[PDB]
Amino acid sequence: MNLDSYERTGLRVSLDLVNIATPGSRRGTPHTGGCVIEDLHDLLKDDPASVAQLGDDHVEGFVELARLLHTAIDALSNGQVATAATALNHLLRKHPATPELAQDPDGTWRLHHHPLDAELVPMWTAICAEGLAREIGHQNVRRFGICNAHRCDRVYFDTSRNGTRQYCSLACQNRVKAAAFRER
Amino acid sequence: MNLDSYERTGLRVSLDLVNIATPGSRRGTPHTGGCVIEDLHDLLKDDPASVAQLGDDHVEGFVELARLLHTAIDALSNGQVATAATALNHLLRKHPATPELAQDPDGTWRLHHHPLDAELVPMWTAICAEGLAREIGHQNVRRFGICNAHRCDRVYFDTSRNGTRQYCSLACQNRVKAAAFRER
Ligand code: NA
Ligand code: NA
Ligand code: NA
Ligand code: NA
Ligand code: NI
Ligand code: NI
Ligand SMILES: [Zn+2]
Ligand SMILES: [Zn+2]
Repeated sequence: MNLDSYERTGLRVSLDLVNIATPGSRRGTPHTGGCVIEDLHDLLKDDPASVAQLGDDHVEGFVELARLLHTAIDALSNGQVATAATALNHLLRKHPATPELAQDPDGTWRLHHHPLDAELVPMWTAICAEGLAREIGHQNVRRFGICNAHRCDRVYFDTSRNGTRQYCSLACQNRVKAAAFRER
Repeated sequence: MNLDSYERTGLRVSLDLVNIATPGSRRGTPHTGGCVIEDLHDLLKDDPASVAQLGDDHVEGFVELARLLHTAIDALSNGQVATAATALNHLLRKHPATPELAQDPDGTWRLHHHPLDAELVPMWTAICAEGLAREIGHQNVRRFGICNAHRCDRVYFDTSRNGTRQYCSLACQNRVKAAAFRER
């Protein structure tokens, strides 16, 4: 899997949005969470149309989306697939999730997991929900993890062949490595 | 790609339905097309719920679906992606295409490309349309082909690594091989 591909947009944005907005800890430090519009510009950068339409009114919607996706991802990390499925199914019903083909300005045809007339927060809700749902269908639930590092509860999706990744980031991987000698 | 997998159901059923119902020629012989309910029982065998609900009233709907999918697949084989996209988008709008997670009786979670309360022909229309649409999004249009054998216009999706398959079936591959010496 290429987590940066168009095809994994919903998965990638879900992880990134939860990791921005969900309070907890990040890379060894308490993390306040929430977000500001600048976080959304960078979150949604792969879609110039979204970025062109973002306003401060979208922040509350993305914070709420983050809360819902965090609950689902945490459920998946615990094997509580039914809990995640119930929530994702409701999002797919509530928001416009009819797929639609369209051609990017460079000519590339894409399958969008929403109609092009969707509103912005409903659109991203559908995209994110389908992306997580798809990974459940693809039997990848065990690849959703919560960072094993001290004072980090950021989420990750393990893209390794072996499926034994423990840490959310190279940052946490490095922090653990750098503590190994002294903690021996 | 595994064309027999759950994940390629829409693609597989689309090809099979077109090849049953579309008049033309098949494996060297004129092909009348149409279908009967027995064709649908075998077409949809991977879904016991569909098979349990099939009736003769569904035959007309599947013949019409076949006509629409044949037009799309023939368009794809010609690189006429916009023509295919317009038709597939309309099917996805017309029919229930909201995805839904559910657990098979064996416990396996699946992403269905329709709500579980869908009617039978609308359901299969959505499944088939999404399956074809997905392959357009995955940049696989050039893998949709029309058999090169004499008096065969059956369709196929090339699953080979090299993407140079010419014939719809081992049957047509063998018929061509068996004619090579005499036609030399
Ligand atoms: Na919906
Ligand atoms: Na941790
Ligand atoms: Na629809
Ligand atoms: Na032919
Ligand atoms: Ni999109
Ligand atoms: Ni289904
Ligand atoms: Zn971490
Ligand atoms: Zn053939």
